[PDB]
Amino acid sequence: HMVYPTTLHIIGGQGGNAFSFNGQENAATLQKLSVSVGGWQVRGVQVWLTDGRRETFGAMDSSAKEFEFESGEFIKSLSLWGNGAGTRLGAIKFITSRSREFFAKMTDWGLKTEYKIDVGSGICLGVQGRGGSDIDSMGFIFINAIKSSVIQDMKYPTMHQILPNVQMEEIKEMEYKNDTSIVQSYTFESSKKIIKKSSWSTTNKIESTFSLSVKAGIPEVMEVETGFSFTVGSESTHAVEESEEKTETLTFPVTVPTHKTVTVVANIGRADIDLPYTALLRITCVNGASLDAPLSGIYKGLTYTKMTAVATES
Amino acid sequence: MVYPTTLHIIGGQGGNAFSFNGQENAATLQKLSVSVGGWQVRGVQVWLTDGRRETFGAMDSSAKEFEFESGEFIKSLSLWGNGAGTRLGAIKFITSRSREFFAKMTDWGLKTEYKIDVGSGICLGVQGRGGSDIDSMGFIFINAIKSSVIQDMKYPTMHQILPNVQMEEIKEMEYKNDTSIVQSYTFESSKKIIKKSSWSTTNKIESTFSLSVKAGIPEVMEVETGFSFTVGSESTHAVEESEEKTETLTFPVTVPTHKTVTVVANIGRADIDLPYTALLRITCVNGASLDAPLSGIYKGLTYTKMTAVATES
Ligand SMILES: [Cl-]
Ligand SMILES: [Cl-]
Ligand SMILES: [Cl-]
Ligand SMILES: [Cl-]
Repeated sequence: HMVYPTTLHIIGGQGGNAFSFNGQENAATLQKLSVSVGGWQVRGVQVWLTDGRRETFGAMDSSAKEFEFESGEFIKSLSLWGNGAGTRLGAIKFITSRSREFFAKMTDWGLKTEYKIDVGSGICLGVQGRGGSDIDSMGFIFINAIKSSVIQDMKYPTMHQILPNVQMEEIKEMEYKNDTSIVQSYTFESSKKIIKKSSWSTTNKIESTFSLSVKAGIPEVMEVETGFSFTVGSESTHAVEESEEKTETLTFPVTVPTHKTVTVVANIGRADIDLPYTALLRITCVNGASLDAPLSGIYKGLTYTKMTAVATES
Repeated sequence: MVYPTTLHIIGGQGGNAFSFNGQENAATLQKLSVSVGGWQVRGVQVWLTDGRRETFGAMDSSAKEFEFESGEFIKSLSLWGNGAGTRLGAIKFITSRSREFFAKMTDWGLKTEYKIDVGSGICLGVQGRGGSDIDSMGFIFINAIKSSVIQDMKYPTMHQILPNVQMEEIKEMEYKNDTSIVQSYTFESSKKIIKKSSWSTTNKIESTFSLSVKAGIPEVMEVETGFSFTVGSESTHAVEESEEKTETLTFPVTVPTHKTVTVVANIGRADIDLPYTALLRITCVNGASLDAPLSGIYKGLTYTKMTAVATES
């Protein structure tokens, strides 16, 4: 018993030359459809995907009726009609997740048997069928009902060759003046609110179409003896665009020699991070089949080091 | 013994005591204006983030002011006596964004600069003594902060208002059985949903502190009467949070001979708008703490699980 990540039910005749306009390999999906109608057939379709690809099948006159999907709008239901003879595609009807309707039909011959299509998830990867002068046959490729959409195998392939730009900023300054002849001891304390940020760029509307999560560690900064290095922290699950608020702290004892002053300044390092990334988008269906698409882009991040301090005697 | 605030008052012995402090509601210093004479600080006017405003001593045309930006705190502060040590003589501070404010006496020698421990740099107000002039003053600071957590979350009107669950359709399919025996099919559906939670805050606590909320979310729950609100499992949240997920439905469809069953997948969506009360707790690095009661509105968006109506023709 085999299961599949996509579903395709083609309708019409046996004529024409095979065509396939599929955004499967990069998770590109149907953005816009334009349909031209003849007397006894669908004459042509123009189809746009979310990655910019645009293709025409059959032929397009100016009876052309269009529909552009909104971001996050999917297909609730779809019906295809043959032309009655069983030799052409006769009509296309769909209704979206937002109740918007699109209907393109034969002008001359009336419609006959209506095939109601299982749309799976309603997320369409494009179309497949046969065409020449007309659309002999066509179906819509759908991803079956989705269980999860996770970006994983996260890599920062240039991180190992780049140094962090860490800018220091002062947080607090305090002075202790010992004008006695007994050593003194105080406790210094300081805190700072910080907001860390992580963004993975996405394309082809995958952020609005799929509920994305990212299983990965994020770029952090490590202070070593020589300077600063990039590492990647513990793996966890993230939104594609995320921020984390936190309070950093620092405390230590300060010993103040007899007849001396010590001045303490607390600082933190802040790094804007801009790095290319590679990962894979795995879409896993309810049925257990899956779809992988390689991803490439830019990680933008904001991070901080731990707080430090300089104590100087005067 | 340890305290959640630190206060060091500089100046003379004279005048009447004042304390102008946002501790009880975690309101902080928004703005300060200071008037100076020849041998003293003449007056201060202070505004907190909850709209309170008060003046001590006397204000005149000499006055110079400083208004804090959101998220700006104090990095360093010095105060000087007047060098007779009868009055406050000067105030100086530098912020977390390196803006400076200095106001002093016009004559006279400033003598010993007292460099002040500003704790966390988050100022709750001022305290000192004043008559005609500012005899003495200090700034009240929260000591260094370890955490800032909103807890004991309650929704008091929750049991008294009924959810408004609007239903949406997700998927329709038709199963026609033109055969002489019963047929069985699998129907599957999925939908991306965005859940949202939002606890209102005031007095800039959201930009001064890094807030987290330890609490359950209002959710919708099913009974025979229909739908009521309930509070979910407890976890840690940001004040303003969204959670993306994919809801799914799978069930078998049985179609009698020469019958059609039409299956519509739906989901229920509820906007929530409820009053809340809670406690802001600020815990210091030193182990002390500061509690402030909170009130506001919780806004939310939640979803029921997916369901399906199967209708026999
Ligand atoms: Cl299909
Ligand atoms: Cl100290
Ligand atoms: Cl007095
Ligand atoms: Cl914030």
